[PDB]
Amino acid sequence: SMEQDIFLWRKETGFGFRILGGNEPGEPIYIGHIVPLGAADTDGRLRSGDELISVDGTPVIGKSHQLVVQLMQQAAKQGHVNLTVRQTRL
Repeated sequence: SMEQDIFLWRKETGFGFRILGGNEPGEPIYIGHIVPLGAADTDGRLRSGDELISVDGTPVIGKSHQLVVQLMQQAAKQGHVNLTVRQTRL
């Protein structure tokens, strides 16, 4: 894999992706379910299984999903997000 930045404008339906892991610090955080026809799906770049490493410049590596909860709460509020993910070369 390799690190990629993915900026998404929020839609009325949201960003359209779920998260897995980071249940405790040190447990890796991954992109889970991507909502069909949602913002992430339509953009096309984000994939389930991509490892999340930062949100809007804030590193989430080794951190709790609770930090991501906070970061995505703000991402909702501002109506956009910039995700750094490790992605599979296709």
